[PDB]
Amino acid sequence: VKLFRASEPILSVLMWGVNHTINELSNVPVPVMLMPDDFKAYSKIKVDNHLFNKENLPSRFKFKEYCPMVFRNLRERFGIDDQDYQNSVTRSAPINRFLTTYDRRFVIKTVSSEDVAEMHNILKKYHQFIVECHGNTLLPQFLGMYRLTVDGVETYMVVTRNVFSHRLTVHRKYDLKGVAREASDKEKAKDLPTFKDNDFLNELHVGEESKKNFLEKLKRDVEFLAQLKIMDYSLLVGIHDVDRAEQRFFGPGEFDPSVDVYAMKSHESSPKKEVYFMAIIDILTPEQYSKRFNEFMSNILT
Amino acid sequence: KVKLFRASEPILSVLMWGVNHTINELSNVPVPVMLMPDDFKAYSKIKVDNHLFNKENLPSRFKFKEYCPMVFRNLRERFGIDDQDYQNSVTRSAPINSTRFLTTYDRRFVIKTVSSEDVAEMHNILKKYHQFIVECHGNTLLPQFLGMYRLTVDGVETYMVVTRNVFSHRLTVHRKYDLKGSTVAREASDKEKAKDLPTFKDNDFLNEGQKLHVGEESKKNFLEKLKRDVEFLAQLKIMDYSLLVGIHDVDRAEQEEMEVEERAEDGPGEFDPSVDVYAMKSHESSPKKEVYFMAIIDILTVNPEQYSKRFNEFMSNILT
Ligand SMILES: Nc1ncnc2c1ncn2[C@@H]1O[C@H](COP(=O)(O)OP(=O)(O)NP(=O)(O)O)[C@@H](O)[C@H]1O
Ligand SMILES: Nc1ncnc2c1ncn2[C@@H]1O[C@H](COP(=O)(O)OP(=O)(O)NP(=O)(O)O)[C@@H](O)[C@H]1O
Ligand SMILES: Nc1ncnc2c1ncn2[C@@H]1O[C@H](COP(=O)(O)OP(=O)(O)NP(=O)(O)O)[C@@H](O)[C@H]1O
Repeated sequence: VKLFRASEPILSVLMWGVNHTINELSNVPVPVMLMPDDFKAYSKIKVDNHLFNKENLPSRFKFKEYCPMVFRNLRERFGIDDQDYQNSVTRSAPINRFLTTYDRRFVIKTVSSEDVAEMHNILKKYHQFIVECHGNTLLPQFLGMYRLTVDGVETYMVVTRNVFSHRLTVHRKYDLKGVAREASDKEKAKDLPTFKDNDFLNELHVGEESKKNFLEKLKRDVEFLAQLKIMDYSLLVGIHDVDRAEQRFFGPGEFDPSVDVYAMKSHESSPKKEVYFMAIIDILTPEQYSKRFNEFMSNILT
Repeated sequence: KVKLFRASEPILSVLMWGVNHTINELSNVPVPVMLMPDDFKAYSKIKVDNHLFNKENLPSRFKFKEYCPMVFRNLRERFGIDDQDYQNSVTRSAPINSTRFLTTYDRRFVIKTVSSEDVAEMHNILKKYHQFIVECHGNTLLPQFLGMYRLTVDGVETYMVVTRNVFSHRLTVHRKYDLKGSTVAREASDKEKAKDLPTFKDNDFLNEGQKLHVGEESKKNFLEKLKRDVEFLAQLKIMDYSLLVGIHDVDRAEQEEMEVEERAEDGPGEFDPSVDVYAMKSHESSPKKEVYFMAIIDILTVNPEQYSKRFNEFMSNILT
C-alpha cells in the first residue's frame, strides 16, 4: 500500500505522479525506435477528488510529463529499471530547491520554464548522443521531467542520477568551473563545503589507466556541449576518505560500480585511500569555455 | 501483462482504462472500519489530456469520474467480490454487448448505461441500500451495485452502473422472462418473439403453463428474499422493477456442447453458488433437469406499496 506521505504536498504529488506515469508506461509497448512526435509529446493528468483520498494528497492537482517515451528510453540507456526508478521515488518521501530520493540514488531539481524550454531545445540531439556514446558519458543523466500544479502554482522538475555514491559519505565537495571564485565565509560555515577552482588549487590520483578513460569521456562530452552553444557548467567532484569512514554488512571503499556510476577508486601508489566521484553538472543555461574547462580537469589527474 | 485497453469503441477503452485506474488507486487506500457520511457524497475525478502519446487505443483527451468509491468498494466486499477480480473482468479483454448493454468478456458483470436521473436516484437510495445489504448480509434478489461511473469522451458524458450478472457466467440461458405482475397486457412483441433469445413477459409465461419447480428449501429462501426486498423498495418510493427469470435446459446444454466437440474434431447442470448467485436447481422429482436464475432488476392506479404486494404475489406464484 503506497501512501504518498511527504513533508510538502508538492512532494506527495511528485510521488503520486511518478508512480502514476510509470504504471501507465508499463502498459505502453517499448517501441523499435523513438519517433519525432515522441520528442514533442507529453502526458497530462488533472485530479479532482471530492471527500476522498484527502489524507496524504491534495484533492486537486495536475501532473504533466514531458516526452515520456524519450525519457523512458534514456532511463533504459542509462541501465536503470523503470520499477526501480519508481521505487526510489515512491517508496519513501524524497528528502533535503534540491532533493534526493530516500535512498539517495536520484536527485530531483526544481527548475524554471526556461530550463524546460532549453531541455526541449537540446533533447533530440542529447538523446542521439547517448545512443552514440552507448550511455558512457559524464554528462548529467536525464531520467524524467515534470510539471506539477499544486494550488494553482506550477513547478517544474528534472530527475537525474546522483553524482555521489548512494551510500559512501562525501567529505569534500568541489565545484570546478575552470576568473576567480572561492568559497564564502558564510558558506564555509556549513558542514559540507562547496569549494571552487581557486580553493582547489589553494589546498586526485586515480591512476594512469582510468585517466585514459575519464579524459577520453570528458573531452567528447565537452565537445558536444560546445556545439550546443551550451556554456557555464561545472564539473562536480566528490571525495570519500575511507580511513575516516572506519572511525551482513558492507565494507570501507566498497561500492557498486553499476549503481555509483561515477565512483573511482584510488591508485595503490597514492597518499590516502579514497573513492572519487566526478561528472558534469548544470548544463541548461562555448569553445573557449570548453577548452578552458577541459584543460582544468586534465590538470587534476595523474 | 500489458493492458492495451483495446476495444471496439473509444468509450469502452476509456471504461477499461478507468476501472483499471480507480481499482489501482483504491489499492493504495486502506479499508475503513466503517463508512462515514461524506463517503456517500464523495467522488473521484480524473482528466487526461495526453499529447502525441499513448494514442493507439485511448483517446488523447477523456474524463473519468467514480461515485462514492469507498462505498462501492465496500459493496463489492459484501457481495463477495475481490477488487483484483473485478478489475480483471473489466480490463483483461474488452467488454462485449448484447455501449450500451455490455457484459464483461467473461460474463461475470453487466455494465448498463443510465441516465443522469438514474445517477441521482442512486444517490438518493445509496445510504439506505447499503444499510440494507448490511442487515441482510448480501442475501437479496436486488441488483448488486459494484460501481457507478461517468465517462467523458468527445465532450459527451455517459453514465454507467456495474452490476453482477443475474445469469450464469458459464451455463446457457435458453429462455427468459421479464415479469412485473402488472394488470396491463404484458407480452413480447412480434419482433421480440422472433428474436434469438426473446424476452417474454407476464402473459407469455401465464398462457404457457410453465411453472418452475425448485422444491421447498429453495422456494423458501427465495420467497423470503423477495418479501424483504420488495418491502425495502416499497419503503423507498420505488416502482416498475421486474423479476428477471432465465431458464437453463441441462439436457439441451449437454447436446449443444456435444455438437461443438464433434465439429471441433476437424459438472453437468451444476454451478458454484458462490458465483452464480441467483441460480437454483430444479426439484429432485421434476420433469426436465433445469437451472433457473431469478433476480429483481430495474430499480432506478398504482402506488409503490400496492405494486410491492402485487408483484410479490405474482412472483410468489411463478414457482411451485
Ligand atoms: N547529480 C548530482 N548529484 C549530487 N549532487 C548534485 C547533483 N547535481 C547537482 N548537485 C548539487 O546540487 C547543487 C546546485 O548548485 P547551486 O550551488 O546552489 O549553485 P549556485 O549558483 O551557487 N546557487 P544559485 O544562487 O541558486 O544559482 C550543488 O551542490 C551540487 O553539488
Ligand atoms: N457539463 C458538465 N461538466 C462537468 N461536470 C458536470 C457537467 N454536467 C454535470 N456535471 C456534473 O456531473 C454530475 C453527475 O450528474 P448529477 O446526476 O445530477 O449527479 P447528482 O445526482 O446531481 N450527484 P449528488 O448531488 O451526490 O446526488 C452533476 O451534478 C454535475 O456535478
Ligand atoms: N444483471 C443482469 N444480468 C443479465 N441481464 C440483465 C441484467 N440486468 C439487466 N439485464 C438485462 O435487462 C433486460 C431487460 O431490461 P433492461 O431492458 O435491458 O432495461 P431497459 O433497456 O431500460 N428496458 P428494455 O431494454 O426495453 O427491456 C434483460 O434482457 C437483460 O438482458
